Amino acid sequence: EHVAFGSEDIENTLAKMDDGQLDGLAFGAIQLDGDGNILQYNAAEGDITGRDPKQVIGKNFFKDVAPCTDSPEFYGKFKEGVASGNLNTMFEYTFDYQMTPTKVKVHMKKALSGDSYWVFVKRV
Ligand SMILES: *C(=O)/C=C/c1ccc(O)cc1
Repeated sequence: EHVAFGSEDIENTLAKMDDGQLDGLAFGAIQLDGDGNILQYNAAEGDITGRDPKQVIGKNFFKDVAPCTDSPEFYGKFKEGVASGNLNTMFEYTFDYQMTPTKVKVHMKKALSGDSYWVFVKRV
């Protein structure tokens, strides 16, 4: 898929893309509901983190999968965005739960329709 990390209209491009198409992206992509449950999780993300995508779909990202993100610096930003109904933030972070610590750039953006939220990830 021909989409760049951080693209201004990424929510339109990805809107309603199915799991197979998401697996074509150059960067990790996770779709979360407003509670942080995982709705979609692509192959590039699994390559970065070791998680098996179909296994983490339905789990809570903050509670279960990624406790290192349960902090004001990641989850706090996410929940503020869910509560506001608007989110577009980009920041670096280190992923380190049961994995070699890995520095990444994270872009969280509210999905176009409904109430879903993207978490995009690339190595830095
Ligand atoms: C910290 O616990 C981060 C873990 C993590 C981040 C992103 C993922 O897709 C999976 C686990």
